[PDB]
Amino acid sequence: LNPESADLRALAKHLYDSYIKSFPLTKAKARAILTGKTTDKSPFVIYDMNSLMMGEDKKEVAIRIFQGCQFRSVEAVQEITEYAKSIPGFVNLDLNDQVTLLKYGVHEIIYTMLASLMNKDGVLISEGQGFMTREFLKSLRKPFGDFMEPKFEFAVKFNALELDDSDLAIFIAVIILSGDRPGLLNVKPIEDIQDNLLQALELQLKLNHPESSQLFAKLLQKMTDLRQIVTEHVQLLQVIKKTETDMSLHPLLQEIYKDLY
Ligand SMILES: CCc1ccc(CCOc2ccc(C[C@H]3SC(=O)NC3=O)cc2)nc1
Repeated sequence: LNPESADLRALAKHLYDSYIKSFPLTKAKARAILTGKTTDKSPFVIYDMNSLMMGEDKKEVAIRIFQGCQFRSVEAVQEITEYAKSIPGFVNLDLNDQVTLLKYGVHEIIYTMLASLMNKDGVLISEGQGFMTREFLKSLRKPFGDFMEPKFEFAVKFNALELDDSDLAIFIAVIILSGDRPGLLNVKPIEDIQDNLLQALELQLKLNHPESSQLFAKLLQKMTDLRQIVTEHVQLLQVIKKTETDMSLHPLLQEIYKDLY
């Protein structure tokens, strides 16, 4: 019997709803696919070149896989942007700040949600219809061989927190509404929204994970891991671009990466 708690539950429900609406492949579906539940179908597994050419029925392989990742990332940016607009207060912010928050927030969100599609052995692709093994991704030619490893390392750790979609919905909102982003014009309105989101997240985790002591704090500490993945990725990208002068980068990703840090 607390009305402030009641408003925070209302916010949590709203965010979960928009999340399900914005992201076509949820963690719940991903885990059904990965663990072999009967609600969803088995993926075709790509573990080598033959299986890759087989899978394509249902050029340069490293470059093909890399650009696949890129294209998937641009559609993820599109999904995250539609989600962000559902976050109460976001579209009422200064437009330049909306842009800044998306610019710095989207990649940290991509890697958070990518974890949902991963286990220690590989990653779901093509909306869960495929599974590409971690060893196969590791085996790719020099510059490409290690692009995915840091993401797998983060994911195994992150997934040990056993978050569900209802938790992740609030956490990603919290990520987007970060007042510490470089070049923000009006920090106060953003921190006010984030404070509300943090209250909602704390209550969600206490209610959804009553036996998981300090899960809120542990989750927030993962923001440090996300930030480091993004930094590493950015530097790997600059190596790739200099060594592979014939590989195209999508303009949207290019604009996001422009003087990030
Ligand atoms: C169908 C082919 C295919 C094969 C591997 C993956 C794994 C996806 O892993 C990802 C890795 C990084 C990113 C985002 C990164 S990669 C890039 O070029 N730009 C980004 O922002 C997004 C996804 N997806 C699709």
